Amino acid sequence: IVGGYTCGANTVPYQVSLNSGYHFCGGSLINSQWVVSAAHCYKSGIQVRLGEDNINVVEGNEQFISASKSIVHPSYNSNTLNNDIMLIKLKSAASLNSRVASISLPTSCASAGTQCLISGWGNTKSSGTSYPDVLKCLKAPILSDSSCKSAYPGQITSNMFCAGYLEGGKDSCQGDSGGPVVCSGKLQGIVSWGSGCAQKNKPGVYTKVCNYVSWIKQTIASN
Ligand SMILES: N=C(N)c1ccc(/C=N/O[C@H]2CCCCO2)cc1
Ligand SMILES: [Ca+2]
Repeated sequence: IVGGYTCGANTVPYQVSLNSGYHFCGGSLINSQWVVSAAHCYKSGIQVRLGEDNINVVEGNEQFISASKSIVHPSYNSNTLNNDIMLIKLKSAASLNSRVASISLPTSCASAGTQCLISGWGNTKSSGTSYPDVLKCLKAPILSDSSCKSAYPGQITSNMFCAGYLEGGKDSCQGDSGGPVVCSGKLQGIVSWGSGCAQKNKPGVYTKVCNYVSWIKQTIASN
């Protein structure tokens, strides 16, 4: 997260870190045994880390649970990033409390102008590279589909939305991938892609979660 703020320990209780020896992606806990992330975060040997603030220090509220299976969206295209969504099942159910909690799925799509909270442990610099240890947060508005398409001609599908600031300076970044965009207590987006980070006229692009609720529910129901 570039141009954001320190969230505060366990203030984003649905935020997970995906770990394969090191943090490599975010995710969102949607019930005691399932996490939603980006398909471009797919790899084998994922351990899900819940209740994290400083990802480099055991602070007392962590739950580390290995994934039993991952399901990449049936229509994910890694070239265009269309359908950039993946479900991860935990080997055992997380113990849910105030600091480790699920986030609700949307019942309808959010509109341009809706203010959302974007979070993660990704790069904090728009030019260089600096990775934070503690969770970073950014409040950002959903942008109009027209401005999104104008920013990225030929690249925005109906399964994507832009959020952020066309002036630049405030954005998600590398390492935030797969993490949440939460608007009025609903998971509306997943950190997906962008041209660099926090660049002028290049806002963040996010997977449009409301399009996938049917798939998420039915997948969970049978797995
Ligand atoms: N500007 C953004 N909001 C932005 C930019 C980039 C990303 C993530 N990229 O993932 C890279 C790094 C490694 C995995 C695949 O390739 C997210 C948001
Ligand atoms: Ca920790």
